[PDB]
Parts: sequence; structure tokens; C-alpha cells
Amino acid sequence: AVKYLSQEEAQAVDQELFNEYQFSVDQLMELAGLSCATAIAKAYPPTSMSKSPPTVLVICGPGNNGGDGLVCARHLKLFGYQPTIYYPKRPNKPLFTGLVTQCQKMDIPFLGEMPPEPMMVDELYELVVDAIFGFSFKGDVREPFHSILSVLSGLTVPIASIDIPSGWDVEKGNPSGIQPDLLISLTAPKKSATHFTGRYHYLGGRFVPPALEKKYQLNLPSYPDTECVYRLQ
Amino acid sequence: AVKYLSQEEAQAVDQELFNEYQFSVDQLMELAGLSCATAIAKAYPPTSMSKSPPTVLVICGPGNNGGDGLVCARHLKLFGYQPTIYYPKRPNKPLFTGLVTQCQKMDIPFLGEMPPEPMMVDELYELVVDAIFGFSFKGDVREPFHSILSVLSGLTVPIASIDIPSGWDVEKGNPSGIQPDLLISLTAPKKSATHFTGRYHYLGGRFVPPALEKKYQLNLPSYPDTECVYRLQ
Ligand SMILES: Cc1cn([C@H]2C[C@H](O)[C@@H](CO)O2)c(=O)[nH]c1=O
Ligand SMILES: Cc1cn([C@H]2C[C@H](O)[C@@H](CO)O2)c(=O)[nH]c1=O
Repeated sequence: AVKYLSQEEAQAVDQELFNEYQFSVDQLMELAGLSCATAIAKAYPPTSMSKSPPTVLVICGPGNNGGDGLVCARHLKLFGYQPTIYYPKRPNKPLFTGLVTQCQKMDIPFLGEMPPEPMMVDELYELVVDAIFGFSFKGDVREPFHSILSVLSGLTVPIASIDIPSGWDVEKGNPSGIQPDLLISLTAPKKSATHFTGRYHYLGGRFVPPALEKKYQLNLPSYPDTECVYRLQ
Repeated sequence: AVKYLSQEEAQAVDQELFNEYQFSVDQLMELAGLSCATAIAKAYPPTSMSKSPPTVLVICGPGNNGGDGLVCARHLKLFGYQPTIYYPKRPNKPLFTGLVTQCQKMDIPFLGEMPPEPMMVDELYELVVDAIFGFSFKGDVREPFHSILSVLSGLTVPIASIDIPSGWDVEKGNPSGIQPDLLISLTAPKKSATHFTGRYHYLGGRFVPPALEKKYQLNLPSYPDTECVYRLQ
């Protein structure tokens, strides 16, 4: 079966992709985000939803996982969803400035604030994307993110988490944490994925070179045809 | 029906994407090249080919089109093809250095020379990807590309061309140039595509913003579901 990575293992793979393999951050974040959008459109196809176009709130955190979310949002728009973004803490870098301007020009709105009650999220948004924290998160959830996570915990609509459910320990999980209905593991799942109790677990990031895969014995499943996602279990 | 762009309209679309929309070169080239690999895999699926895995020669020119071929070849490898690259003139810019290193660490070999005779290409490679010149190219074919084009025009195996069949005037085509079996038009087809004679015409580069599509009256077709290509005609 597929290998579930430790936090160290994942940080080592991420290091090689940008070092030995000379991938650019731009690049792999674009493929990551596309997988994310693709898994979401496959698990929650626009046809299956009661609103048209179906609405989605994408919550983007302060780092790279956030960047994935912004990429994910605009492909989701291309796929026929009507996304909305909350992005409260934005790094002051071209990468993220660009990603913001692209979304702004796709007419995707960035909210001024997180809606404060879960009921109000539920009412406006048919799905929530958790793009807050990723694989290199180390455990100190500060405001406004704790607040956001606590609103998410009370939701009735599904949550789709990118790479790891935000607020989970990357290896141990968090039973009192958010419980996403969809998890998109990027490149390979992390050990916290073994505590995943949602219906949908997709693997994404179809860019792992065979030699990187052999070395770390990932045992990736075979992606069908030209798909950038693979549904695990 | 879909709009066929003049070279001028294509350059203005392209410039808007990198200027107002603030996409980065990397992002769009990655998506463009993935579209290419996806269209090939759809037109010439691995099961439909005599050898296993199926072999493909990718010929990359000295600018952005060649960039697309380098991305394309790496995705084709992930999709189960066995590509070989010929890349005789390589700009000294980190964009291309990177894309070359990524290909080499995918273990895709680079040829030192073009096979001199059409028959030898035919015997070694089941498909040839023409990523030599793209939409900016202005009439002038110098070495080694004239000679490579001369080899390509005598092939029996199919040629897949990225954006524009290399050696064709970007609007007027070229009665005596190469005649590809597959054309992958990126973003929107160009006027020269009305002179296309092959079996397969795909549209790729599924990143055009609606507002830009409204602006240039592209009348883009509906990509199905989460696909990054659409079969035209
Ligand atoms: C090893 C590894 C890399 N990545 C890469 C892919 C994306 O470019 C970025 C995630 O934001 O880092 C992961 O997301 N998760 C991982 O476990
Ligand atoms: C408008 C336009 C853009 N592009 C974009 C996509 C790629 O990122 C880059 C080089 O092919 O330019 C085309 O290839 N062809 C076009 O006609």
C-alpha cells in the first residue's frame, strides 16, 4: 500500500523537489492547487449541488498551504463553482500578490471577515476548503486561526482539507479537531491521514519523479490515464 | 463558434495575462505543457500503440514553445510514455535550465543530434512532438531548424504540434511545410489553424479568465468536467 509520511520525511521530499529536482515553487503550487480543485469537483460535482453555480468558501492560511488554496479557488471557478476567499494573513511576496490579483480579476471575492457563526457559513457556502495549515505546521494555533477553526468545527456543510486538516498534529491527528469530509493528500499522505474519518481521501500532486518515489519507497498508486488525482482506499 | 486569433490579438491576450492578470510565466507554461501531454495521451493512448511503453521524440525550440515541450515531455513520462528530447538551442535563463534539470531527473534522455533520416525517426519513435516555434515566430527559419523541419516533413509517424505547426506562418499557414496529425492550440486557436489538415485539433491552456474571454470575444468552448483539453471539430 501507499506510504504515510512522517513530518521529517515530507520536509525532506519537499526539500529535494526544490533543490535536486529544481522545481519552482510557482510550478508545484500550481499543480497542487489544480489537484485540489480537481478532487473537489470530482467528489462534489456541480451537478450534485442545490445551488447553481455551487458556492464554496476557501480559507487560506499564512503560508504555502494558503497559496494552494488560492490556486484551488480559481481553478474551481474554471470548473464551474462560485468561490469566495477568506485570506486574513497574506505574506508580502510577489508569489502571493500575483495569486491574489489573479483571483481578484476572476471576480472572486476576498471577504473582509470570517462569518462568525457556523450557521451563517452553512447558509452562504455549500462547501468549505481548509487551506489554513500544511505539512510543516508545528502546533501553535494563534488568532485568528483558532477562531476560524472553532467556527469550522460547528459546520454542517462539508470541509475539504488540503494536505492535512488544519489544527491536526501532522502525525497524530486531533479527535477534538475539525473533521473534514474530504482530504487531499499532496504527493503522499502524512501519518495523520490514518486518523482521517471522512468519506473522501484523494491523492494529488502528480509530479513525483520515479527516482524520488523509489528512494523514499512511497509506493504511489497508479493514477488513471491523465488524471491528476487518485481516490484512495 | 470559437475565435481564431490574429498574431496581434494573440500577443495582446498573452500580454494581458502576464500584465493585468499577473500570471507568472511558470504557471501558464506548466498548465500549457500539461494540456499538451494530456491531448497527446488522449489522441494516442498508450494501449493504442504498438510498443510498450510507447516512444515519443520531443523537439524543443529556442524560446517559449520549446519550454512547453519540456513540460510536455515530463508529463508524458508520468502518463506512461517513454519520451526522448532533442533541444539543440537552449536559452541561458533559469526558466529553461530548471525545466531541463526536471526532465533529466525524470530520467528522460536528451539526444546529442537529430537522427538524419526520416526512416530512422519512424523506426525509433512512434510519435514526434513539434515544440520548435510558437505564436510569436516571424518568418525566419535558420539552422539547425530548417534541417530538422526537412526531416519532419518526410516522416510516416504522426507529428503533434504545440500551438502552431513550426514553419507555418502564424496566420497564413504554409502549403509546403510540415503537416501535423495533432495540433494543440493553447488558449485560443490562431488563424493558421484554419489550414490544419490533421485528424486531431485540441484546445488547451484552461486558464483563460471569463472577463478576458468576454473582452476578446474568444467564444471559448466548454471544457468538459475537470479536463484541461477540449477536442475541436
Ligand atoms: C512532500 C510534500 C510536498 N508538498 C509540496 C506540494 C506543494 O507545492 C506545496 C504544498 O503547499 O509543497 C506538499 O504539499 N506536501 C508534501 O507532503
Ligand atoms: C495567447 C497565447 C498565449 N500562450 C501562452 C501559453 C504559454 O504559457 C506561453 C507560451 O506558449 O504563452 C500561447 O502559447 N499561445 C497563445 O496564443
